[PDB]
Amino acid sequence: GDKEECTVPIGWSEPVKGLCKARFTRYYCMGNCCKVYEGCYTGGYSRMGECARNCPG
Repeated sequence: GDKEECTVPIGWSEPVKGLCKARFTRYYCMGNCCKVYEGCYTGGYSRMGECARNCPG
């Protein structure tokens, strides 16, 4: 098979935590791979299948 790498350094553009009393589940893209986030984020894609239709991975 054929795929590409997913370079995600410390200097990448990441989302911010909400520091609230709740823990939702959101999804974001990091260069070429989708990645789940948990902790009052509420931004980004709602599911992995909303991320993966727009990003290449």
